[PDB]
Amino acid sequence: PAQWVLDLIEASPIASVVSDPRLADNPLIAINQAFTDLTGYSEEECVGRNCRFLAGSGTEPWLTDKIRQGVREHKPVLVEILNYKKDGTPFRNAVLVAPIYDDDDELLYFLGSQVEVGMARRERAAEMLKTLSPRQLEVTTLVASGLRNKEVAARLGLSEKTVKMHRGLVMEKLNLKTSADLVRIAVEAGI
Ligand SMILES: Cc1cc2nc3c(=O)[nH]c(=O)nc-3n(C[C@H](O)[C@H](O)[C@H](O)COP(=O)(O)O)c2cc1C
Repeated sequence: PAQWVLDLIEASPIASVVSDPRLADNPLIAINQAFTDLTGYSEEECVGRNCRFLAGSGTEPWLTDKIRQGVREHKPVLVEILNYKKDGTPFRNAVLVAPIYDDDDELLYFLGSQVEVGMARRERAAEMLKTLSPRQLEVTTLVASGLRNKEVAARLGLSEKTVKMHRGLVMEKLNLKTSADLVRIAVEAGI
């Protein structure tokens, strides 16, 4: 588990995981404490496994199916799917799954975040984004969609350092500690 992997998720209070698509079946390579407190699954019993172990009998296949669609298109997707905790108790999981890049902006990975639940988080995220300047929104929209800093820059007619500066600016504006969290807020708002 690279340092950045754990920097990215362990800093988030929301149940979060990271998978590696260059491993067969795109298994998880890390989870944070909140995931364990949500599901009851310890990391030893998650890492190396595809996150489908949260799926069960009532899991609506059409929702599972847009997740796999978002994974293969490399696009963020957010659904409220029926999952099952460790004790077997079913729960409504507002699950985000989004393409994310490592520290070197080289390799693609997948970030998942899970919250037990709705439109309230949506309205919330919308209020947070409303405090950002027009340019910070541009940057936020583009990062959330998966792109690299290099790529976001290319789309705004910017340098990679300027974008970095802007991100740091939104991270402190929104009082966030990890990018995982910013991603989820953008997708929640539809931005
Ligand atoms: C990072 C990540 C997190 C995921 N989290 C969940 C989840 O919390 N709940 C869920 O039902 N599926 C989640 N998925 C997708 C499941 O693995 C999905 O059921 C599986 O990819 C489809 O299995 P199949 O198409 O081989 O039948 C996640 C996928 C990724 C990449």
